[PDB]
Amino acid sequence: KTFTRCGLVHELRKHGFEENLMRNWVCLVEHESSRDTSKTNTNRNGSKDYGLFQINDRYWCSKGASPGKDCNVKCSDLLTDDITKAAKCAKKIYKRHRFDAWYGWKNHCQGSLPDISSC
Repeated sequence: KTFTRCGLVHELRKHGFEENLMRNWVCLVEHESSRDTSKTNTNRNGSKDYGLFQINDRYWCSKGASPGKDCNVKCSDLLTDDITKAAKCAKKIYKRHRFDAWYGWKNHCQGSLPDISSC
């Protein structure tokens, strides 16, 4: 599933993301997955990033059939249209690393942020 900019903002609010941090989250997501819940990316070290928030293989979700890693979730559960599991995990990564955990944010969202006044 691919969200429109405001569709994404709508879902994010629905999952309790801080309203004053919204422009950043939108910037992060648009730069990490283009608001696509099914995007996967394979990195050099052999790890994969899953879904909307491009959550990683090594540290946050398990590729197994059993939930695991720091988010205690199966990576496949982060490729669904429903983002509640991905959202809880993204909030857990943020709570620990702020926005620095995301490459896309780090070097694309330092300057100007998306206009979400229409949402």
